[PDB]
Amino acid sequence: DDKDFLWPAPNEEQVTCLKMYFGHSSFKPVQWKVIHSVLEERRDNVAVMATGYGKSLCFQYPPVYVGKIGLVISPLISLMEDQVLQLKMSNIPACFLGSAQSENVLTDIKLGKYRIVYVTPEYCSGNMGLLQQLEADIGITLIAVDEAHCISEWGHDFRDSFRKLGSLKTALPMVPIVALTATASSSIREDIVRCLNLRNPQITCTGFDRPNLYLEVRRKTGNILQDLQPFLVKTSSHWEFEGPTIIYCPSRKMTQQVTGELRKLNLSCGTYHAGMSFSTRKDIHHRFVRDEIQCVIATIAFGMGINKADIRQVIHYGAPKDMESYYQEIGRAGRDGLQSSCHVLWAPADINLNRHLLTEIRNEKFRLYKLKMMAKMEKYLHSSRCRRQIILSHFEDKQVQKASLGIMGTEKCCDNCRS
Ligand SMILES: Cc1ncnc(C(=O)N2CCC3(CC2)OC[C@H](C)c2c3c(=O)n3nc(C4=CCOCC4)nc3n2CC(=O)Nc2ccc(C(F)(F)F)cc2Cl)c1O
Ligand SMILES: [Cl-]
Ligand SMILES: [Zn+2]
Repeated sequence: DDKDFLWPAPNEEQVTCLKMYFGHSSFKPVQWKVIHSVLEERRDNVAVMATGYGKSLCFQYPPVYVGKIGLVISPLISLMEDQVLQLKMSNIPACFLGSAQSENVLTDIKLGKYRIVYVTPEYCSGNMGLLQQLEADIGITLIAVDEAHCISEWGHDFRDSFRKLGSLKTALPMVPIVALTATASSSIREDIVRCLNLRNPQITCTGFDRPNLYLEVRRKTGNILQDLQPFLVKTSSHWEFEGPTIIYCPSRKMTQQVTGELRKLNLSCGTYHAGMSFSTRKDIHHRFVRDEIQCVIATIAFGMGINKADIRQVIHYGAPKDMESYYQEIGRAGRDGLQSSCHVLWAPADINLNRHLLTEIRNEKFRLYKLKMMAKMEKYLHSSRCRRQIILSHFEDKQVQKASLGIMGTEKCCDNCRS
């Protein structure tokens, strides 16, 4: 089941509701990440989706399941009308609220007859008083701002109508905003977060094929120089990686061991883990961005807010924590769009394939969740099937796989496609 790899597990009624109103059996990890964070954590989201495949469920499902109201702010008039119609046909009361439509629907919206109200930024700008009445009388499950990049003066498609959506978090400080956009740009994501006044927002990014990322899994010997010598070059009587490199290790001890071996080659490298100070980490982080140090030997702590476009190589030195961590970490490779490589150097020895520490966990559902993820992680590494297929099938909507067939079964896809 998909639900075996979701935390927390969707309850029977959440599944029932999904089948009845949307006609789906399962939530994809990103959808569930966004939906659960809206429902339980009431948490602001920036959800980047290259396309609209699986997009609508993220903002439509929560108000429908709680039976309250969801606001969808968008300038894409015709697509809002199409979704308003598909909702109506699914027995989900929905309307396009605008100045012309007001006389017809506004009383029914104030009375709580609608699950999902689509508005323009222009109309929402003029009616902050209304939304507060809906929050007071009904309770707003979420505000979805689509084409959220239009709030950025620095993007390709600016709209003055998005300026005033900065007020939403003043009018409705307890209501979560789900910002949606097709751009993976780090600076546009920064602009969206600032302009919409989002508070510690959840960042997801899906719909992308990432053809420039190559996937390989090889057995590690354990010996650190033998394992990593294939990744090094000899130039100017010294040693270095091909380009900017992150080596992710399962423990704080391994980051010290791996660095200590690369130190013996005078390789431009630096360590990052929890135990180090924030000044030395901000040095390591700033030296990486300015290309002063070529490698960062990292625990899971190094990752969020790197925003470095030209990471050429990610090495998992040891089996990843799980497919979730693995996905987040390799996704940091090749954000410039240029050819990068993602190699896992794994052994069954590795603590992240060691089932004993899950036989410790006395909380049954959480133990049995952790076992399934450790099992899913082993099944990926043990696989002789296409690695790109496994990761897209797990995390991405089934559309993304159709587009990525080109790269798949070719030299540049993965070790298993090279046959
Ligand atoms: C401030 C801040 N706060 C919180 N967290 C982070 C953070 O550290 N991260 C969040 C975002 C992040 C990377 C990690 O994690 C989710 C997925 C992961 C993801 C991410 C990402 O930053 N980007 N950027 C692209 C671009 C697409 C095309 O143009 C260039 C750029 N795509 C993604 N993807 C999808 C992907 O990479 N999906 C895939 C698709 C195929 C494969 C394949 F290799 F299996 F084929 C692997 C992955 Cl991960 C952060 O920085
Ligand atoms: Cl129904
Ligand atoms: Zn492949």
